[PDB]
Amino acid sequence: MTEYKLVVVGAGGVGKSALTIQLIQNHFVDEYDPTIEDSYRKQVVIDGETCLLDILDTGGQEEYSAMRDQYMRTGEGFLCVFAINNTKSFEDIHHYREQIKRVKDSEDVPMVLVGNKCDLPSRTVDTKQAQDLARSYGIPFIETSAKTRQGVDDAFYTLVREIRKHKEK
Ligand SMILES: Nc1nc2c(ncn2[C@@H]2O[C@H](COP(=O)(O)OP(=O)(O)O)[C@@H](O)[C@H]2O)c(=O)[nH]1
Ligand SMILES: [Mg+2]
Repeated sequence: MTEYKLVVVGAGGVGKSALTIQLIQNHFVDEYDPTIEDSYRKQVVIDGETCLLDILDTGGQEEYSAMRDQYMRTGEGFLCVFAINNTKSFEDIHHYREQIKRVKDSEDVPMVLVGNKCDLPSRTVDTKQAQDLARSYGIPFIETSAKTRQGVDDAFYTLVREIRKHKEK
């Protein structure tokens, strides 16, 4: 039915692949830890409507990607992931948002700010820090753990709903 093109961006090590694999796993394969960018597919019903999600798991700003610009052109919505115990990854979110704005020539791009690894007791980026950053961008903030699966489905579903809302403006 309705297809959505989703792109996961963020610094290396924050859990982009772990979040994506947790979403798309059919668990035929026990463990899967990709190291190269790839695209994954998931069919899911969101608010009664069957959605086909294509999810691009990008690499950090350091791993070269020839098709990076084209991925951002094709992408309809972006998960901007940082880790709640890595302040640099949180500061890097500005860089990733600027790249997307540079390619798409818009400040009005569907995005969700994702604070991953919320299963950890120790944390260096506070909830209000991230909620304030999300406010400054006009985008939702969601805390996730690819370990406990907390918030993982909701992060992606929230992004789909952001894309729908944008398409109806
Ligand atoms: N505690 C915790 N560790 C995580 C979580 N998500 C990912 N990791 C770990 O962080 C490391 C990097 O994860 P990875 O998925 O490769 O991150 P990527 O580079 O952003 O794709 C791996 O060792 C994972 O085990 C999480 O939600 N909680
Ligand atoms: Mg990865």
